[PDB]
Amino acid sequence: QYQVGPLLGSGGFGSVYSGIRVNLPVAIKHVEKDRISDWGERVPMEVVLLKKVSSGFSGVIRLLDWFERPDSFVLILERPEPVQDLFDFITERGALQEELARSFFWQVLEAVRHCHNCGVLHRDIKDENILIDLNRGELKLIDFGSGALLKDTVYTDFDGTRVYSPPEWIRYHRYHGRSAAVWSLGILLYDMVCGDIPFEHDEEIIRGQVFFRQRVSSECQHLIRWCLALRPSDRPTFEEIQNHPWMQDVLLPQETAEIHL
Ligand SMILES: O=C1/C(=C/c2c[nH]c3ccccc23)Oc2c1ccc(O)c2CN1CCCCCC1
Repeated sequence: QYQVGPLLGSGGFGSVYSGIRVNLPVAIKHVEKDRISDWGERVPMEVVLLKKVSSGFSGVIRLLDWFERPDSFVLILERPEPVQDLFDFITERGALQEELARSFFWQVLEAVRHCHNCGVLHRDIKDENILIDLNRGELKLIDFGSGALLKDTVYTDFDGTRVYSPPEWIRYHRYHGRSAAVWSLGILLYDMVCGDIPFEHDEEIIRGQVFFRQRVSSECQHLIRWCLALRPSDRPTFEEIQNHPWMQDVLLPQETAEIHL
C-alpha cells in the first residue's frame, strides 16, 4: 500500500521514513512496543491523541492510518513537500525577524489551542516538533508521543524535553497542563527571536532570569518574560497571549511564505 522512501530520522522511540501512497506524500513512523510507556484505547497514546486532534483541518499533522505488528506499531502521517522543521530553519537562518516570529508563533498558538479544544495536551512543544510547509507558509505540530489527555488536575509524569520544562517540574515533579504549555511556548518564542533557547541548566530554569542575546523589541521581551513567569498562575492564558500587543496584525501564512520563504 505504501512505497517506503529513505529514513527521515530516528530515536529510542522509533524511526520515520518518507513514503508515497499508491499518490500522496506521507511519513511512515515505526514505534517499538518495548519502547512505549503510555498506552490508550490497546494502542500507543500518540494514536489516541492523534485521532482526537486529527479531525478536520488544523496546524497539526494528520494521522492517515495506522497498523499493528507483532513488535511495533506503524503510523502513517501527512507529509508536506517541501518541508523543513523549525529547528533546522533556525539553525540555517539565525534569529528570526519579529514579523516572521509573530506569524509562526500565532500559528503555533492556534495549533496548541486546537489540541486543547480537543482534549489533547502535547507536552513537548519545541522547534524540532514543528514543521514548516514552505509553499503555503503553514506550521504543523508533530510527535504526540509524550502527550496526554488534557485534564485539570496535577501531572506527575514528564517525558518531554527538559530544557523546555518549567520550573515547577524541575523542583517538584508536578505541573498543570496549560500553564506548563505556556512556559514551553515562552522558551519557543525566545528561541525564535534569539536563535537559541534561553536556559541550558536546571538552576537557570529555576532562577528564570531572562537575558536577551539579540536585539529584541520591548513588547516581545515583555511577552516572553510573561510566559516565563516563575509562578504558574502568573503566566498568561492563551487568550492573553493572543491579545498581547506584540501579537497584533499577524500576517497570513501565504504572505509569510511570499515575503519570508
Ligand atoms: O512523530 C514524528 C514525525 C512525524 C512526521 C509527519 N510528517 C513528517 C514529515 C517529515 C518528518 C517527520 C514527519 O517525525 C518525527 C517524529 C518523532 C521523532 C522524530 O525524530 C521525527 C523526525 N524529525 C525530522 C528531523 C528533526 C527532528 C525531529 C523531527
